[PDB]
Amino acid sequence: SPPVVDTVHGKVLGKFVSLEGFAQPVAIFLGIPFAKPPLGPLRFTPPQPAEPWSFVKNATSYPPMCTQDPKAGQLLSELFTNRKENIPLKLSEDCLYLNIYTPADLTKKNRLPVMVWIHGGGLMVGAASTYDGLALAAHENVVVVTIQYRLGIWGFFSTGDEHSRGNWGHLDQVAALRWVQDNIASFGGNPGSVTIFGESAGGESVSVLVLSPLAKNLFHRAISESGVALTSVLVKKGDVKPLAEQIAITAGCKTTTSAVMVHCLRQKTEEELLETTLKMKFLSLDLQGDPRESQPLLGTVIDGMLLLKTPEELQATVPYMVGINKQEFGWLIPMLMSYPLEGQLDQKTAMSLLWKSYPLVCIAKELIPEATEKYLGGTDDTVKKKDLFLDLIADVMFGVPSVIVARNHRDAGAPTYMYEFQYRPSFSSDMKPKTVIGDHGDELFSVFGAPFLKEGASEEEIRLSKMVMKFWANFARNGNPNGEGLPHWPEYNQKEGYLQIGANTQAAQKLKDKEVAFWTNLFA
Amino acid sequence: SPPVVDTVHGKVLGKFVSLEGFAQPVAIFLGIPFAKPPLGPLRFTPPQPAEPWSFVKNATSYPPMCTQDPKAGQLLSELFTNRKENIPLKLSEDCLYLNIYTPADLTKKNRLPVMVWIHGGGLMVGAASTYDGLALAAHENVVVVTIQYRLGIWGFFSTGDEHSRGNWGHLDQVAALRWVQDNIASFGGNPGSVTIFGESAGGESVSVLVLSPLAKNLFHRAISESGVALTSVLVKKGDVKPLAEQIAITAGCKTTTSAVMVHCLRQKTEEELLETTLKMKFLSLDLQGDPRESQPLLGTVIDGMLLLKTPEELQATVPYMVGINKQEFGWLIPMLMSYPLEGQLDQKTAMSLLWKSYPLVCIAKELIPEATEKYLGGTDDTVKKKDLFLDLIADVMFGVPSVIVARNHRDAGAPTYMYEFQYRPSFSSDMKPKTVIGDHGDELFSVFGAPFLKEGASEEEIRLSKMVMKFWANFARNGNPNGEGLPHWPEYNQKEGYLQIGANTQAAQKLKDKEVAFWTNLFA
Amino acid sequence: SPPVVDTVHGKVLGKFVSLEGFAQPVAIFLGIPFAKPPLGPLRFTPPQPAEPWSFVKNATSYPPMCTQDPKAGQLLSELFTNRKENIPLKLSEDCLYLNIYTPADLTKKNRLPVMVWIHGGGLMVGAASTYDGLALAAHENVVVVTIQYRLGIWGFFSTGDEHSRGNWGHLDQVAALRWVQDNIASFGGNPGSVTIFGESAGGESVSVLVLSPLAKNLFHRAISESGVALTSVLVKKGDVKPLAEQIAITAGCKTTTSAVMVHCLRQKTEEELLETTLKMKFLSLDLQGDPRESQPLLGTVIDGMLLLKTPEELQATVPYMVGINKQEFGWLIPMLMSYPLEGQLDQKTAMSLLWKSYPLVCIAKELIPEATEKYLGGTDDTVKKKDLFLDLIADVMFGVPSVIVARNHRDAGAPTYMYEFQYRPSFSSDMKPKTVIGDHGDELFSVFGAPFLKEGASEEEIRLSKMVMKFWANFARNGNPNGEGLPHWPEYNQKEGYLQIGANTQAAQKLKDKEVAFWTNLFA
Ligand SMILES: *[C@@H]1O[C@H](CO)[C@@H](O)[C@H](O)[C@H]1NC(C)=O
Ligand SMILES: *[C@@H]1O[C@H](CO)[C@@H](O)[C@H](O)[C@H]1NC(C)=O
Ligand SMILES: *[C@@H]1O[C@H](CO)[C@@H](O)[C@H](O)[C@H]1NC(C)=O
Repeated sequence: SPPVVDTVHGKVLGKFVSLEGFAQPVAIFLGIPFAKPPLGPLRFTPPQPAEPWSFVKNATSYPPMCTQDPKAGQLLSELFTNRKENIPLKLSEDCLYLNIYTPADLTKKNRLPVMVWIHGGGLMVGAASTYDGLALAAHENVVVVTIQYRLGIWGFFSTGDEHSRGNWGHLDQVAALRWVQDNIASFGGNPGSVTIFGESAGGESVSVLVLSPLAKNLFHRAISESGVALTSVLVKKGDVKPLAEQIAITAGCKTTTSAVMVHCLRQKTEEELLETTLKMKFLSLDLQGDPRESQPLLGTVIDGMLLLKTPEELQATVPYMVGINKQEFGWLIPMLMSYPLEGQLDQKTAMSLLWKSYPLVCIAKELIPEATEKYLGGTDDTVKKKDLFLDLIADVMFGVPSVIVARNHRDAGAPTYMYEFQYRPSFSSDMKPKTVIGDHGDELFSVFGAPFLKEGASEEEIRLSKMVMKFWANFARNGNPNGEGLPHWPEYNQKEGYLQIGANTQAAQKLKDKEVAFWTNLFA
Repeated sequence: SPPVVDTVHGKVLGKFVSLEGFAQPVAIFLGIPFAKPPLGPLRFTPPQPAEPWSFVKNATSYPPMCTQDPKAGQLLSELFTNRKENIPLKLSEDCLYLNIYTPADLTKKNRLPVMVWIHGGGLMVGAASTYDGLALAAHENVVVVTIQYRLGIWGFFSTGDEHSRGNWGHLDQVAALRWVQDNIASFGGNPGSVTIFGESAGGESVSVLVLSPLAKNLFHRAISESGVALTSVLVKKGDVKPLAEQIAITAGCKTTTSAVMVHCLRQKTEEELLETTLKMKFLSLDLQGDPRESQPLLGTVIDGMLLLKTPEELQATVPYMVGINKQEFGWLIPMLMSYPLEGQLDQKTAMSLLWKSYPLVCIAKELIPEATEKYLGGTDDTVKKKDLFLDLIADVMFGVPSVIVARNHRDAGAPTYMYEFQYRPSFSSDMKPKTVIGDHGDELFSVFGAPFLKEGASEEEIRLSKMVMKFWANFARNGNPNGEGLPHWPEYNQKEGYLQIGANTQAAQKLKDKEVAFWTNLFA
Repeated sequence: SPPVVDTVHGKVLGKFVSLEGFAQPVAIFLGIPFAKPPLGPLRFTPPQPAEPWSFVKNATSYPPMCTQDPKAGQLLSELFTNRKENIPLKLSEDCLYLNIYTPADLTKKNRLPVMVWIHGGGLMVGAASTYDGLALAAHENVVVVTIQYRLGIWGFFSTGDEHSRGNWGHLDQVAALRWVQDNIASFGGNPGSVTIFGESAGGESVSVLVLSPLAKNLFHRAISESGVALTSVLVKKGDVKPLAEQIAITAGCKTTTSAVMVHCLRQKTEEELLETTLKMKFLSLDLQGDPRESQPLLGTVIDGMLLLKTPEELQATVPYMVGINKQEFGWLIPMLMSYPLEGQLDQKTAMSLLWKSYPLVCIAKELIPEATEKYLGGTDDTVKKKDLFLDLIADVMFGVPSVIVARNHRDAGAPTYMYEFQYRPSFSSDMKPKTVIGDHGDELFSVFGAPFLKEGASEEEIRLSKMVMKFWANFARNGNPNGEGLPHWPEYNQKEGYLQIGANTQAAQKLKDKEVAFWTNLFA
């Protein structure tokens, strides 16, 4: 008979699922609410606690994903899911749910390390249910929790003042971690041992939670995969009013005051707000006009409740793993953003492209020829220059900020680890050219045990996933990924040792060292 | 000058009305609020206390009745009113009011027994103001309180979970009883002595209040006239989600989650919700398709706040009077539901009709020929078979559940009385054929003293009302209807004595005994 | 390969279907348009010709039925369909289509008699596709055409003046007959030989077409089954303004002038107009208030284009067959109208019921006791009195008007035939009691060959259908139903011979003779 667990708010019923090679089934619970649905007047306000229920709640069907572009959403889900078949999800504003995969013995009080996954998707798209926790939970004996949080307008609308501070989706992430603290023990999890992990906007979310006083003591280790808060495209600093005014005008609202914009947006239906989103054309490199106006998405702001100062100002202490992939801009991102690419580049085109990429990389027009010349100037081949140009964007968006974050964290005295992931999963899209290796998202298939759920993995890819899961879980359990029978992974100290993970797994030193000196010198 | 009374929330002004034969006038107060109007976000939530007022509130005009089909509402009001002329009422969502008839001396502190009336109308229609308390109050010296409660979608919409538990109209009934506890003393009533009474959906409401921990100690005696909670068409058990989804779809709302349905219904106007009600065609026997889909009304659910388990589960202690009429299905009900009836019935037609009557009687198709044969098999006359067929439905809906309720109540040690009312009031509709005697609703004219308010009563009908009022009020005052100069009414003990009331009033024994054995044996 | 026919407006493709016992298949064409869809500004205006099409139109799926109550519509369709399974239809304003069943040899120029069927349903509900023409077409070798026409508000909204004259659904019937004149030859039909036939509102439609100068020469014989125009509930005389004002108010329109009501109704969506229909509660005997206000449906008016004077005024010449069934009010009609019926009746209840039946029978209150006493006064049995009461309504609505129409038609010199149909089809509803014989609609199963399409007919019922089809078709072909091997059917001359059809088929004389003398004497 199926597993039934008592939680503070009432009982929940899930399901037992087996995995070849494990004699104990995993108990799976889908669509557990962790907050009141943020509808009606709750739109653009902090999450409220869920109301209790009097009878058993069924937690056996996937929850809706937060409102978002359903085509971009479905497409990102197919690209990143570790399951055999993608699970088609419904859209809704009622999306504050989490899913739990627990291999514990639910009769006997276990206290397994808890890993709370935060999905990516630029804070605009994405879903928890894309990520099946079964393989990680069963192989490594940890409770996997996948969470959702408000996206896009619903998640990040900000007037830059007290009428709509912003960061609703981050406060959701915080409320899901409070829920874990209060309830995970009934699922066989140790609330005394919670690791947050996430990729891309999810990695940026981990990073913001590492910086935020609201999240202090709701987790004990942190992992950012390909995304941190510092200097990110996902962080909006200075005056955010002009974006709020455009969103309100696009929705047909007056812009007379902040409170007027918020109240009027609060009267719109889900559909009207989705139509507004559609008209703003987020997540597309805008090729027309002055690149300084282009507005690629909504994001984190400095709201004064979750974040008090800019990441850079705070910079000036849990174990923290910060990693990046070898080709962060190799394919997936330029292809989701409609980057204009022949697959070759002369220097002048490269400059115009970089200038157009201003909202992604923020390089002043005066500095464009220098920057371009630095990355492209060593070679003749316009095919290579194209590669070197993709390298440049990757380093600015991901490689440099991640290494700057890791160094500041190390210097503040906390345990720090870094990796650079370099592997071509056999689960890549068929449209992805062979030469792309360690694209954005490539490490998800290892971390989530896709070789144990999907067909066709090579022997090497199977062993790669076992090793990455074991490092991840050893880090969840001990704040140090090392253990018997694994390559040594050095702590990121003054030597800046890091692990190269993938096709040939080995320790190395000084990740992005010369890049960080170059960009830092350039911007200051 | 008119009577003015102080209540917790402020002063109220009513009116003195005289009745031929009493030298003291009765003070009447119409349209006293007992809760905040349940509008806007208060829709589908528990009643809130009324806000206080600073100056005298006028309580001299009838309140609106709860939103409902205005034609079915007006028609039921004319059929059941004990007044000379029916009072045309306005519809509104703002309908949480009660009316008070007090014969007390408002200068001198009286403490009269209080009888709180709960109207019927299938939880879909009905109004307090239909029932004029003047004659009962004056003849028997009791404070009569008629209350309203939310009806239909407004009153009973349930998603089967915490987002819209349901039973809003019952919580209203509870809030009106709290109001009585706190305020009735200023009207000359004893809050230490409150009897609830009601007919049909009103009798079912009394019964639910008898079972509910929320109503404990808000009343001291109970009367159910023709309706109890156990096995009722008015009680919806198991999964109530499919009905909620139909109502939401009919209203043009998405059904993605419970909270989504509730929020969207909360945005509809009163008119849109009335149009939805109209499109669902409640209170009409659906003659097309599979009778197991037919959905005749909304109703009580097991919501976990008012009711914790099914009546049957609880079954497994105030004085309680449970009664039924001789022909519960003789006319009024089949005529309000458009029952298809020639006034004669062969056995095969009877079976098809019973199968179509599934939402009223819930008899499985395999058991239909047995059940039909049991009631119709002793006779040739298809006119009689038609009578016997009406008997069968009455016994299933009213006679058996009432006797099962009374027996369980007796066995739990509480004082229990039963009656079977058999009289043809001269206030029956002109369209009601002569041979119908003790139809559903026939006892209301006695209980409410219609011979003292309307013209044309026979001497016997006049004496019948005096006697019934006196039994009712003796029961309100003592928890035992007996007194000097009345026929003896035996307590319902192991002998199952009950009173036959009407054309020849006398004690008898074993009401519906062989029927209860038959149906119980049949269903188990 | 399937049959393809050229019509004035373009080619149409249908399908071959076989019937056991005929070696030639019948060609069936479903959903042929005969007018422009009456949408947008075409609402409440005369039908316009269909626009031509350039490529083959597929005529192999049932068309939508006109907008109407979908539950009452579906229920009437199941009750009256001659097919094995009822075909669920879509609702739409775009409903001006006809269906054709032709047994002709489409290569070889045939010219078969054409029978154009007009469905009933009180001018409020009904559909062409309910009636499968296959069996009649194949057995009798005629082209069967089933037509649709606008219903309810769409079909009959009238301001009583030139801004919305009314009778839109009748003008539709006329336009379908023009289409037949112009196109039927391509389907193997003789446009020189078109018989109109219809039942109930369909029989009333035939009758109106017999009276109308707009329909002169568009048909050559006529059959009315259970419904004529004279004195009908379906004919609205005098001032029709008050009904138009109620419909406009119910729809939320101002009533300042006729043109204002029409323009505002023309802005409403299909759904809003269906909601208005639902709120007026048509086709239900209204049991409350003064029966002279009750408004049971929309109908034919004297619009000045289709009808110039009242039927009675015109009364003061194609072969015409006028028939009625033995128990026109026995079951189906009182059961669709929620007639309040115990199945027995004392005289005073009978009077109140008759007075309530005013919109059906129009008997002044002063004349009620006389009328009632005339039909019920010969007997004691309240079961019989109930039968005799049903007889009275039937005679007033159907038997007397039909015989008055037939006599006037005879006296004007045209060939006239009458029948009274008395049979209990085995295809009756299971809820229909055994004793009802020749109910309203019972003859449709014979006329449409239901014993050849549905299971279970007795040998007698099979022979009854063959005989009725053959009389109907002999009448279509010759204007005289007689032929070799059939019972003799006398022409309705001064002797008033008519055919009793059913359980024992024989000539008789003087149908409803004493009834016509009684009611005529009563009303004048
Ligand atoms: C829970 O809901 C699922 C739908 O996903 C259903 O199949 C199942 O019967 C439900 N379980 C219980 C115990 O009601
Ligand atoms: C109370 O209102 C009624 C309307 O029902 C009115 O006739 C009366 O004047 C009012 N009484 C006072 C004291 O204002
Ligand atoms: C006509 O439409 C029907 C749908 O009812 C379809 O099955 C058929 O293929 C169509 N015929 C042609 C010739 O396109």
